[PDB]
Amino acid sequence: EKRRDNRGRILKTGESQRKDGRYLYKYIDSFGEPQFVYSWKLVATDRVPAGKRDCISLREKIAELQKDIHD
Repeated sequence: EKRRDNRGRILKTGESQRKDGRYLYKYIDSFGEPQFVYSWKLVATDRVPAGKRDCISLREKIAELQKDIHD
């Protein structure tokens, strides 16, 4: 079991890349409802396509959302 993106980075379970390149992950907030996040960056060192504004990487978004909206 070793899935990779259209480039070559191994993404973990839950993450997903669309044909457009934007990544997609899912997490649960302190409300118990399912919530999905989007990002043109998998890690903080990635770079968004020319013309696209900066975005929070999933690893950074997941850490901040789960560590903040879940103590």
